[PDB]
Amino acid sequence: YQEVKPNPLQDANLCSRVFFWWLNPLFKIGHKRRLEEDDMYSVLPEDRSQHLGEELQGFWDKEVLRAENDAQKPSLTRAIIKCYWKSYLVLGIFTLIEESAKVIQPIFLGKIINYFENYDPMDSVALNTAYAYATVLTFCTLILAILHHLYFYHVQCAGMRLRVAMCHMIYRKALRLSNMAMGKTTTGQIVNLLSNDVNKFDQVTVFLHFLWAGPLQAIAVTALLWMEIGISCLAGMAVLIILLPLQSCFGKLFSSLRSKTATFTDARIRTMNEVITGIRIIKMYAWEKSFSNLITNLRKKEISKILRSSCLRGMNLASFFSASKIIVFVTFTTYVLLGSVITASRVFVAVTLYGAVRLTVTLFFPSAIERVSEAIVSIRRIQTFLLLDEISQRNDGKKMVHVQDFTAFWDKASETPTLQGLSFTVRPGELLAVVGPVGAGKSSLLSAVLGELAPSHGLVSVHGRIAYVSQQPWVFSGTLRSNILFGKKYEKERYEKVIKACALKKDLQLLEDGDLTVIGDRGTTLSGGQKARVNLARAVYQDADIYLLDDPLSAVDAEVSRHLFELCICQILHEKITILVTHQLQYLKAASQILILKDGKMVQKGTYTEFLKSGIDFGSLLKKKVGFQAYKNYFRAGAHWIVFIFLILLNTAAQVAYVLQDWWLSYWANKQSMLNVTVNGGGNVTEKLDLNWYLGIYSGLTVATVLFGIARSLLVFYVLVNSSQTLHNKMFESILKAPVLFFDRNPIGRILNRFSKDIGHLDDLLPLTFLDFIQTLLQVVGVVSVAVAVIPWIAIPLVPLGIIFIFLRRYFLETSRDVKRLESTTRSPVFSHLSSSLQGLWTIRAYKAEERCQELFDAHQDLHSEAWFLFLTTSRWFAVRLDAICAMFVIIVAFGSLILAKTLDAGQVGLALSYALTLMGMFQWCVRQSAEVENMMISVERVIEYTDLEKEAPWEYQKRPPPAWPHEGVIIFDNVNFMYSPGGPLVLKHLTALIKSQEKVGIVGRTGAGKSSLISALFRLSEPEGKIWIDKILTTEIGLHDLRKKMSIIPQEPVLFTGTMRKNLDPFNEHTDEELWNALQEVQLKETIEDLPGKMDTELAESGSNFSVGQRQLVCLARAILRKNQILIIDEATANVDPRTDELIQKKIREKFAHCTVLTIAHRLNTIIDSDKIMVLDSGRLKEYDEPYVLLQNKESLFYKMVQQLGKAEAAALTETAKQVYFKRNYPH
Ligand SMILES: CC1=C(CC(=O)O)c2cc(F)ccc2/C1=C\c1ccc([S@@](C)=O)cc1
Repeated sequence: YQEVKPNPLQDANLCSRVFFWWLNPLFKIGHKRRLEEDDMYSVLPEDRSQHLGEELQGFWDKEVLRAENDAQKPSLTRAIIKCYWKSYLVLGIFTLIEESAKVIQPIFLGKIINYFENYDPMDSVALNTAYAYATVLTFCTLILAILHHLYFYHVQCAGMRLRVAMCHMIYRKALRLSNMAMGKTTTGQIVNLLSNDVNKFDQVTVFLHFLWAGPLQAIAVTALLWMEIGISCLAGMAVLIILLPLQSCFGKLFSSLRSKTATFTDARIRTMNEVITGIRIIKMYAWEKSFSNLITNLRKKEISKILRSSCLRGMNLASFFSASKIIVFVTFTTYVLLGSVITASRVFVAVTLYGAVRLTVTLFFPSAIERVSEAIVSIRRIQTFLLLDEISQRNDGKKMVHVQDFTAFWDKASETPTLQGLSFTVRPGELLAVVGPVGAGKSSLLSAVLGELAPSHGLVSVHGRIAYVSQQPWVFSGTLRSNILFGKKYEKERYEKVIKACALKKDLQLLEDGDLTVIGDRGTTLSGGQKARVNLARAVYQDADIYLLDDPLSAVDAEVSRHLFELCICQILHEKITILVTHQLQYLKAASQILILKDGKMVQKGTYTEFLKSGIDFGSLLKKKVGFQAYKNYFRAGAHWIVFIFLILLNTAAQVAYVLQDWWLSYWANKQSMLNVTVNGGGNVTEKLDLNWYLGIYSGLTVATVLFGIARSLLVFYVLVNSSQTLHNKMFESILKAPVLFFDRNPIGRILNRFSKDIGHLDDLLPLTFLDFIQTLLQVVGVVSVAVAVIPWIAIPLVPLGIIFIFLRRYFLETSRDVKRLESTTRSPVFSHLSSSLQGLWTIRAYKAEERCQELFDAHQDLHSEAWFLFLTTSRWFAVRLDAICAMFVIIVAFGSLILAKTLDAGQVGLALSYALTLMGMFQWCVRQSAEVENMMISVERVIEYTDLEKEAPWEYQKRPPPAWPHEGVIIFDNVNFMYSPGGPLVLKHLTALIKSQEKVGIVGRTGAGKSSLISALFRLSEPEGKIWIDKILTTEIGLHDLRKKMSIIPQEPVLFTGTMRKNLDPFNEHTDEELWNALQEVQLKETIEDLPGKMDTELAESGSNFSVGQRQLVCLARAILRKNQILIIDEATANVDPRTDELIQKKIREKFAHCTVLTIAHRLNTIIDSDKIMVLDSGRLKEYDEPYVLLQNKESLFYKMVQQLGKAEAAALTETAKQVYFKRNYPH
């Protein structure tokens, strides 16, 4: 724990805490360089982990008394409520002064609105009394703008505290476990409910306080608007009592979808895994045509079901913007029809109020109804999880282990105990050998000695420290030295002695950094034997009194195991209590005592000498930023630019019809009080405005908004869902015809991440974010336009703010990237701290180390908590500097309009002031959407980068051979060379061979000599060098499928694909069922398939797991027989094959392929000596090419040495059958 740079919040006043002035050095540092983990600030030292964990644990433990004294029901929510209710109302007085300054504001606006109607003479007194009204209006909006971010931050800070308090108490509980219950459950859920049950706490507390502040406004504004003109206020409210349950009937219908189409988007990704894991095998089968139709058919229902909710979800965003002119149209058409007058002093006072009461329950109060059950469903689960059960508390100087009549049960449901009357006593210096069959109860006996097994009968006594090693090598994250120490002090001499006695010198010499290299989970880098070795070394390093070994020597070979035994067990622990368990009887001669277990009963206990005189046999008992190019490419991939121009025109004439909609309200108000009032003084006229002319125009103009909203929110979605439909087809038909070399570079994990993650982000998340930005940007351009097209004196003092705003954005959006990247880096150093501890906790509590289990977890919690405050206080710095340019524009539009009194007639005064009052609140939401768009735009690169992959050659080229090809198969190799990569190491070096008609020529060589490369060049897997001539026709002039369909191959690893056997044997349905049945009877697999009810349509599992390797080899042989090709190739098909089915396959290929040219490559020499000629390949070069018998006469040959290497009798039988077939072929008479 280093004294890093603390937070300056403690040395700051209230002004710098509100304005976030203490973030200047951090921004200055992040602007000039890159921020790292060593540049973060510390959290408040008041409650890091312990003051938040123990305070919550105390109340929960005290609640147990109030639950046991009555014994009715346990409650966990009560402990949470009685803990934070002490300070919850101190923050509830801030929601009463701030949320109430939005109702008095229209009251003050109306007092200035109705002032210009009496300024005929000089009335400075009336201006003197209005100066206060024009000052309170601009003074009230200051608190409403600069006193909201602090409250938001103070509310958001309460969530992370509860999250940390819940995450701290969930780990200390899993140290008093109930293993039988742990065995009943699965460890895949305890670590799982840690990334989803803590994120909801940071959101519910934000809108939870609006519950009692919501309906209050719906009464206050209701009364203030009923005190208006009259009872005509009910028609406008009648709409927003049915508009609320109207959007809830759409969600229920949407819930039927987006859950039904998951049987088409989760069925192709899994199938792609089967076809992409073996492209090396599927490429040379000419089966891409039979498999492309499967994915094409599946890609015929996803988009068709997506565009049945793409409209239902797009019509919802077109109503939220159009509902601002329906509540205003109805309330006036029922007020003008009753008979009254129209003045500008009773219009904007209610129009502005028509939004504050609207955006309170429509968007601000669904969350306090929907985000409550999600934050209460986890509480009724965590409580039950933490209240499962607990364990029973348990604890002459002579160190000894005494066991007398021990009898215990693993589970109470078992009728037969695993241990039946075990009685044995060991002493310091004796070696107790534990041997027995698999499952006799040795490991359970060691666990009982450790005390992990609950004793039902008998008593055990242990005196001293116990060092136990499990059968499965357990290891935690850390270096080798830290793993061996396990909290102990580092002693150079002792460490060297343990390393020498346990033989880690070769392992440290082979590894680069020695014992200082960090090891991940499970120790994947080191082999299991090395893990067992380092575990034994750590166990013996503890210098304990009792040692229990659970098979630590079986994970290595004989020599090293004897080494470790004779140098550690016989020498180091010759004075300690050792109870070792081994299955090898070679180490029982050095053991002082041998105890045998069988079915839980103690057979015999004694030394190795007593077992010898008894005549008992041990063997018998053991046998059973984004550039414009990407945007242009995404815009041009949807359709022609004409639809984009039409959409721009539609948007222009859907935005121009929104500002002009209120122009009629001003034209009607500036005509009623113009000359129609002069009836008593100023004139005498009884005429009035024509009701059948203004109302009709208003109705014809207000219908030009809903009709221009459905045809404006149903084209962008279609374009964006059609572009993704054509960008995927040009990315899938160019990944199956790729070279094999490309697949060997990228792994399977990095090649499957471009078809599941960034394949659906451009369908739902991209359009919903892109449409919400283009409809918000046109909404802010109409607010500055109405303030300049009225008073042409505001455009001059407007360029400094515009210049400041552009420089402020690219001063903040160049540093928040590092803050968000560092948080995600140290986001989860928890999951790999418990997943590797809950699987091997059987020894974490047998060392009395519970003290060093919480301090390590708290260290990883602080590292993550010190990175969340930095991100939470960062967003509150740009939002306090963006509200300072919006709280200045309102003052310069009021004071500049008040000085021009004798220029207007309150019309422009009302218009320009009713539009610049709602700017604060909508100018900050547009910036977050643009940032999200810019952040989600770097994701779409791989879908467009994989669209220009090179190809080798078309499947067919030209001038297919006449229907007489192929023939007997005279193969002529004329200086052919093969290379897996262009310019890489050459594999074949001038191979020249002549294969005659109907001859059996086989390939033999060591591993890596080039056996597979020969068949790879023969099947034209890669373009080879030279001239390879088959059937007197060059293979380069013939297409790939025309060559691959006329040749059959039996690979080394028989890979079978899922589906029916009909498609596996004949995917093109070119053969009849009778031929398939005849082939299956000839391969002798007809009886093994008749027992299944789906003989012709068995649903075969992945990779042929339902059948053995021999059955798969027979299936491939039947496939090659059904192919009826004149060229057969076998490469290591009989290496892992039992001798019976091996000789069966040999007889089958000798009977059916007698007139066919076969290429037999096998590792066993018994399946090659019966061939006509053999090819011994060495380092890619051929050495001898002749019959097997004439080669054996030369003792200096290589194949003779390989034959003699298998033994004397084997080589004798081999040369005997070789001479036999030689005399049979070359001398028939
Ligand atoms: C600050 C704020 C938040 C916090 C958040 O982002 O979670 C928010 C959350 C929502 F679900 C919806 C809206 C808002 C919002 C301000 C705001 C709301 C509406 C408008 S109107 C123009 O649609 C303008 C601004």
